[PDB]
Amino acid sequence: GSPGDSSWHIYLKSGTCPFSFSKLNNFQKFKTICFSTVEVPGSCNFPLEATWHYTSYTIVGALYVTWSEGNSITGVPYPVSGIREFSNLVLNNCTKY
Amino acid sequence: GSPGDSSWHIYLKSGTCPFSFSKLNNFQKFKTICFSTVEVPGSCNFPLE
Ligand SMILES: *[C@@H]1O[C@H](CO)[C@@H](O[C@@H]2O[C@H](CO)[C@@H](O[C@@H]3O[C@H](CO[C@H]4O[C@H](CO)[C@@H](O)[C@H](O)[C@@H]4O)[C@@H](O)[C@H](O[C@H]4O[C@H](CO[C@H]5O[C@H](CO)[C@@H](O)[C@H](O)[C@@H]5O)[C@@H](O)[C@H](O[C@H]5O[C@H](CO)[C@@H](O)[C@H](O)[C@@H]5O)[C@@H]4O)[C@@H]3O)[C@H](O)[C@H]2NC(C)=O)[C@H](O)[C@H]1NC(C)=O
Ligand SMILES: *[C@@H]1O[C@H](CO)[C@@H](O[C@@H]2O[C@H](CO)[C@@H](O[C@@H]3O[C@H](CO[C@H]4O[C@H](CO[C@H]5O[C@H](CO)[C@@H](O)[C@H](O)[C@@H]5O)[C@@H](O)[C@H](O[C@H]5O[C@H](CO)[C@@H](O)[C@H](O)[C@@H]5O)[C@@H]4O)[C@@H](O)[C@H](O[C@H]4O[C@H](CO)[C@@H](O)[C@H](O)[C@@H]4O)[C@@H]3O)[C@H](O)[C@H]2NC(C)=O)[C@H](O)[C@H]1NC(C)=O
Repeated sequence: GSPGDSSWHIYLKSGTCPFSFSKLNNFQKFKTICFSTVEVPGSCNFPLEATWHYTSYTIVGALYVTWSEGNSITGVPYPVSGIREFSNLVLNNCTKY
Repeated sequence: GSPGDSSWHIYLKSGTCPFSFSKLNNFQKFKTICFSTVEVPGSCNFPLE
């Protein structure tokens, strides 16, 4: 209720996967992913960290992710609703196509 | 008491860390290390033989 969590900072680290958690929403393409929160064979992971005012670090948990190369499943920045074919185009000055 | 360990040889191997256990005493620089003898996520290891 009262936000006593102001002192503790908890965030994700960088694991061994060949991508990043914050850049999965970009237009990245895969075949299957199947995230999980328990250990399974053949799967990279992102550790979790907890700290008090950036003095002493400790590891708390992890997130386990699998994947397989493909061209079927694509991430999206945010869920646009009400359309039938996701596309966008901005003209006449610099963009990132 | 009597050194019966004369036959058995036990030593460390080379793991997956990008350094060595016998050369950690040299002038090597880090930020934190925090050795442990139990499994924790995101950590290399030295086997025993
Ligand atoms: C390659 O070329 C093709 C050429 O066909 C491109 O496809 C066309 O792309 C156009 C541009 O998007 C489509 O036109 C409209 O796009 C609008 C996008 O919104 C932005 O732009 C408008 C422009 O005024 C702006 O106001 C708005 O704020 C946004 O900035 C859409 O909103 C719009 O949808 C509306 O119109 C359609 C069509 O209805 C029209 O025609 C009817 C007759 O068939 C007529 O009775 C209507 O009065 C109207 O004149 C309509 O279906 C939509 O309905 C919405 O609401 C209902 C609920 O009532 C909902 O159920 C439904 O799902 C909709 O949400 C809405 O009123 C236009 O789509 C154009 O439609 C595209 N044509 C085709 C065939 O796809 C293509 O993009 C190009 N590709 C590339 C890569 O460039
Ligand atoms: C380089 O690229 C950039 C891309 O970022 C581009 O920037 C665009 O610039 C154009 C103009 O040059 C901008 O278009 C303007 O849009 C104005 C309207 O925006 C207001 O109104 C929105 C809703 O309109 C209501 O009312 C109308 C009727 O008036 C109605 O039809 C609508 O349905 C609706 O009910 C409103 O949503 C919007 O707020 C958005 O943004 C805020 C943040 O600011 C956000 O918090 C909101 O949630 C929301 O997303 C805003 O309040 C419009 O008034 C304006 O018109 C003037 O210019 C035209 C010429 O263009 C004149 O003819 C006219 O007389 C006015 O003087 C103009 O059309 C556009 O928004 C910019 N951004 C994008 C992404 O396109 C640059 O132009 C490019 N070029 C250069 C050189 O930089």
